[PDB]
Amino acid sequence: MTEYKLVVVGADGVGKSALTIQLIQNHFVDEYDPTIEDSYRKQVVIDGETCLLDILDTAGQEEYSAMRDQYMRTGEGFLCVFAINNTKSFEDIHHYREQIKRVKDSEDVPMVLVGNKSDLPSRTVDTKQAQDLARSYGIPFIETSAKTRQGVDDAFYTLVREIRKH
Ligand SMILES: Nc1nc2c(ncn2[C@@H]2O[C@H](COP(=O)(O)OP(=O)(O)O)[C@@H](O)[C@H]2O)c(=O)[nH]1
Ligand SMILES: [Mg+2]
Repeated sequence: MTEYKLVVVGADGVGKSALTIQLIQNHFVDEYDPTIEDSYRKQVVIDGETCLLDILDTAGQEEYSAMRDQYMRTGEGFLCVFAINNTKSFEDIHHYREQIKRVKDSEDVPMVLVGNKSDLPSRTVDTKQAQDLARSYGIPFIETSAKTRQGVDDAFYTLVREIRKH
């Protein structure tokens, strides 16, 4: 049975754990320790292939743990998440994408740009800033809400599709 090794990256606070917990447990968690970094496993059928996702929900960025360095080096695809009401999280995407590029000595790494918290009012990052950035990197952009679950499956399934394509 095929396994897809996925890494969820992005600023503290943007919804990486909430998105992961939606996928795994189908509920929205309001507070999940922002310091917990761990891996989760989910068996799913995507385009008629029963597969296993092995997902690292990252937490303590730049404080090097041997589990993160390994998923960094061995991860096959990356969800790069910012929050649409957090300008700074969106500006930070560059740094994450740069860390991914450096570790893979490649600009062709399976990646999806995720704009989360779509359910929130008066976003500060316009859809157009997100589309232009994903167009520049050559990757899909998917808007999500961990709260309502909109886009959550589509983000992870599209990443799996990007791994296949690569
Ligand atoms: N309204 C709303 N809140 C969210 C969403 N995703 C996460 N959150 C909230 O934002 C906070 C940060 O989420 P969390 O998953 O801890 O962020 P992480 O540091 O990126 O793991 C938590 O209070 C979550 O309830 C979302 O899609 N919509
Ligand atoms: Mg977290």
